[PDB]
Amino acid sequence: MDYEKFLLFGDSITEFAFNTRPIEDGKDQYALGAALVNEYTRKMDILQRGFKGYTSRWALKILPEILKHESNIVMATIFLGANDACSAGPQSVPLPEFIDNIRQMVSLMKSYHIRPIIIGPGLVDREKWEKEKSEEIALGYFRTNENFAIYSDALAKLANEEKVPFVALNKAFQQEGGDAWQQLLTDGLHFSGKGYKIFHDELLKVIETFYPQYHPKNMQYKLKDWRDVLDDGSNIMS
Amino acid sequence: MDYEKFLLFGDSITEFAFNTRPIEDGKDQYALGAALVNEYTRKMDILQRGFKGYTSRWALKILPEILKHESNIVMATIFLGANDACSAGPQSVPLPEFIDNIRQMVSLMKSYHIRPIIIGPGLVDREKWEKEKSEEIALGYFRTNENFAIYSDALAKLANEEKVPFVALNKAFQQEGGDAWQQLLTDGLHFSGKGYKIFHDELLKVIETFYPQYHPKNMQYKLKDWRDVLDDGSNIMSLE
Repeated sequence: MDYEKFLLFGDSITEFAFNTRPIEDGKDQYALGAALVNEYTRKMDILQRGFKGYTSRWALKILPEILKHESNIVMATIFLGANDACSAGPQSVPLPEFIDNIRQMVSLMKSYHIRPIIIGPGLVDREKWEKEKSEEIALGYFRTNENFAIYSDALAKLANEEKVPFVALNKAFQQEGGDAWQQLLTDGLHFSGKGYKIFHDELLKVIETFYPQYHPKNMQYKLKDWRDVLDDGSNIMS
Repeated sequence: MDYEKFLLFGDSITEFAFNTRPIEDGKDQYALGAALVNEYTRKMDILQRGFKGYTSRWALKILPEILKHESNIVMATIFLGANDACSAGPQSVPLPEFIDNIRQMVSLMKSYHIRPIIIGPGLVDREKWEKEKSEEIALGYFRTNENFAIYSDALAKLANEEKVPFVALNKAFQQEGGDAWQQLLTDGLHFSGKGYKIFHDELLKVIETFYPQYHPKNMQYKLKDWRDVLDDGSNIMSLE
């Protein structure tokens, strides 16, 4: 009964990934983490390591601690940049350091034989975000789609160089055209259920392409189907 | 970065606990597992070990194999009975063995210093269930609220003897669901989002009462809040 682990590593978008009630409307929404645990049930444990407001610099400090303690991680997402790409302020991390920080994470994961997946920033509803975060905007701490695209492009390049999959959420979020993308966000930065569903489906696509043995449809469903269990339970594990 | 683990051990109702889309309407529902991971984020890992169709006898075989591996489990639910209480057939486990099996699980958990929580069966919408499971019903394999109640009562007794909390879902489903209780189930046995929400709230209540240090409100949220992190990150792990 040792399960392989799938690590989700990142910021608030990873920390918030299991909440079906992101708004106080009572109503339930799709949650990436919930879907992952469900589809990987009796297949792989989902290990959530998301830290709201964190950057690639701070995340780099914590990653070795995670990898030292946890056993049998076989695959992991890295999703940072929604904070790093802020134009100024304490969460800003310049592009060369950002890329090097992510590269170090990929290298460290590879050193544990962990299969990395890089996730790029999604879109920002700037009109909405800047209303709610007016105090930050007054200080000049902008989150723009232009800068998020710069960071996404650099992550695509890094992913290619390190030969790992990249999930381009900024493009995926644009899939229906028009103004449809605005529904993929709750507060203009964090993801709604609809946003998490696109994230999930694109994530699973790169898993099938790069790491098919760890796609839910190819993994062994652990232990006997109940209909096949002997009365005494002697065959459950073999 | 050592996280403690909260183990969820049981049958299909544990296996299915993270699915927000249990039915083909495409409409998301509350999921017990999702709420647990969310509220315990940066506090405790949720370790899911549910096995569809399993009984207390078969689960007793699995349990020592789980506990010998997994490090740092501090608390665990045990939720079996929805299959064991079947009136006949391959899933039926008689009450004396059922109680002894659950007792053995509790005593093994305690030897690992794991805090057990016993969950009782919820309601069965027999009218609906038997329409789907006609072939099983024809073999005489009934799941009845009367028999579920006998198993629930026996679990309450065992829980009291072993000084562990008991969650009486059958009663909680009646009190919260009222005349609408059937909507707490999907196929008449498995739980809907509404059923899982009752399960959740009752579970957290007994955790606060019996095991307060492991209720989310009392647990340390790990690592500095981002607003309190120094530029270089030197204080991220300071309070750990």
